[PDB]
Amino acid sequence: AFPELLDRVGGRGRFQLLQAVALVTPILWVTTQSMLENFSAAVPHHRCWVPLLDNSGRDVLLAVSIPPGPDQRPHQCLRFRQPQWQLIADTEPCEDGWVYDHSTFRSTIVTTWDLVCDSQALRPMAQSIFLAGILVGAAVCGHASDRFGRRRVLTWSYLLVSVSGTIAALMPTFPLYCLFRFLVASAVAGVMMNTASLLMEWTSAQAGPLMMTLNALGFSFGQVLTGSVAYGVRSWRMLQLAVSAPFFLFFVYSWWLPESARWLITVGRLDQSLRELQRVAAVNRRKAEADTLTVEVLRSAMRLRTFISMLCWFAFGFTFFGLALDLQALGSNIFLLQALIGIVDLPVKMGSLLLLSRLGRRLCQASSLVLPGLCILANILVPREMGILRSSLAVLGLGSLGAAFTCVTIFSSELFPTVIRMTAVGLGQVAARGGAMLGPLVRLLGVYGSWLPLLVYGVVPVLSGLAALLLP
Ligand SMILES: O=c1[nH]c(=O)c2[nH]c(=O)[nH]c2[nH]1
Repeated sequence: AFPELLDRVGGRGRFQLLQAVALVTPILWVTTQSMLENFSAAVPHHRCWVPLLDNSGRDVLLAVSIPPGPDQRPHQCLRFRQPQWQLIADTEPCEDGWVYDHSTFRSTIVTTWDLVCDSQALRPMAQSIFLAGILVGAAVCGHASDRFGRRRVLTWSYLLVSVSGTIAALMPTFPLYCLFRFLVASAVAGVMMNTASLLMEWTSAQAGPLMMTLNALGFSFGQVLTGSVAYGVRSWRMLQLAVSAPFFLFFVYSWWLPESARWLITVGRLDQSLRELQRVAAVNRRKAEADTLTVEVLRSAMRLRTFISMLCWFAFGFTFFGLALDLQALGSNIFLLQALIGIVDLPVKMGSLLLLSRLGRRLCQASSLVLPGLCILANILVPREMGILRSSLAVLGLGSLGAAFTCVTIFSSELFPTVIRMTAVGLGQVAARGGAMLGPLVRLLGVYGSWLPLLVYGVVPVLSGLAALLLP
């Protein structure tokens, strides 16, 4: 009977726009704190420290000091014991530390804590820890919004994000940085889930398309904001502080947003719900039917397809979050990538959905997975002679892959008895945030050929899309 009360008090109107913008704005920085593991932990070119060079023909000393490496570059993990002046066998690893290339990045975490050479596996583990934090935070926060309300949890998660992000930029050792990033990720997941729920509840029966489109648009613009901010600040200690500073002001101004009315009814807090409904009525300027709200009215108010959807969600999350955090090795000009993903995401998603919806829902679902799979797979075949083709295909593939997040949510998830769609979207998202755990760990397979990670990241979505055609 709550929709009757909502229609009595409003619907569309003015408040549902102000609240919408005030909740969409943090999504950009939420995206920023997730893809920030791309300009902070960036690996520049590194070499062994030499006593002859860098104080106690420069090319001649470079040749006589470091043995040549395989990839037409000086070796990054070995050094001559003595200057081999025979050059106009016995090699030994560094102890004096490495020297880095300070031309684009002033200081990275790899620069700070020397996560190179033997200690290489640690870098693709920070993102796995972050995704574990997101998964745990999303799992725990589910049974947290039924006892503590829904508006309070949002404010406390904003404060937690701000405090943990600020503190993490002041740690002197790696494990504490990983722990604070874990906390940041959990709080961010809580923020995202609560924002989605609060957007869903307060609006009318038209909640489906508009708000779920606005959330995706917020993520897409958050990508561009990440790119811009990264272009702005270059140091890594000054990047985390600059990114996490706004969240305190967000916690400050989110202290006045009306709490969800539907939840207050189910718990018996009738007086607060009545006051909240009256204030939204005053804001919406529909102070005509609010008289009928006289408390007594509210007192009286008080298996194949699941497998396929789970597989699609797992493939999307796995490949996307295992391939969207390594744009450094995918091309060049890292600031133009990660800032062209959303610009190639929104138009492609509107156009592809518009052109494909008419042909069929299953056709659109399958076509949104095999196409990016081949798009990614064709990247390894083309040579490095042309870089524009080396970069365009991957960008297009990632943009099309991002369209699956919308295609398998709004047009899909109806593959069920059709009672209500919120019983399956959460279960599908369980895999997504569980599969991205098993993501960047694939990049640990850089040894034993470098084409294997890309081959896997291309094969998995292709197989998922091909199997999606086997619904009957
Ligand atoms: O691969 C993803 N996993 C998620 O858990 C998630 N959440 C979100 O908003 N976008 C995505 N993408």
